[PDB]
Amino acid sequence: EPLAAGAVILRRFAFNAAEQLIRDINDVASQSPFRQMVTPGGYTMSVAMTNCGHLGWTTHRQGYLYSPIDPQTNKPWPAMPQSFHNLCQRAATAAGYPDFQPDACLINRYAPGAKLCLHQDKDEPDLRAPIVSVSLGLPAIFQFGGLKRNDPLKRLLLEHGDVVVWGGESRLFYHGIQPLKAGFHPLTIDCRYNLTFRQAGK
DNA sequence: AGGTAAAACGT
DNA sequence: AACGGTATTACCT
Ligand SMILES: O=C(O)CCC(=O)C(=O)O
Ligand SMILES: [Mn+2]
Repeated sequence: EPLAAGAVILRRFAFNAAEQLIRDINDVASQSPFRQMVTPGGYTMSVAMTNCGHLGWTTHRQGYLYSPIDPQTNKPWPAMPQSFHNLCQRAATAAGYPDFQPDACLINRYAPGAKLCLHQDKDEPDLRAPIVSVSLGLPAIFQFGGLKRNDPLKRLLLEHGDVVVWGGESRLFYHGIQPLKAGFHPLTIDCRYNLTFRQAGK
């Protein structure tokens, strides 16, 4: 059974690339550090975030926004690493989205207890483009639902190297991550990373 | 008129 | 602890 219409999980797809990906996460973060963003309502997110590529996802007083500038450094987000771009292209192709051209990569870091409550990815103007989501390090339970928040959820464990792609009919589906269980991973030690690639501009 | 925050407490 | 209320509103543009 496939994940959903237009959605697939490619288990361990990024396993072989993982060590290089993690080195490049560290390189990106050395320029635009991980930070826990504050919601418009004033709550600090448990996930720590940074971005690379032309556009980075951020919170603002006024809402959510894709911006070419890191508001913490006041400099452009770091360029998207070639390792990221290549892995993304290969995964998108395997998932049936060969033409995907991301201009944005959000890097999520989960410490024990960190979560991402059910939400839609909808700040992108071109919804024809899929989301490509790469898991690294400790395992997490990914929720994948429907167009409505109360639509029944699938819960899938995402392990190191797993890639999830959604788009088309499932592009706007609600999804999230349940509070991260503590553990050990030889490459990330005590955390999970996720890379989410999007076409956020035009 | 439409977009939209909640990507965030009680049972 | 899985499910669902809340935005059933108050602001922007
Ligand atoms: O960490 C994940 O697997 C999901 C991340 C996510 O939903 C997002 O970046 O919008
Ligand atoms: Mn998301």
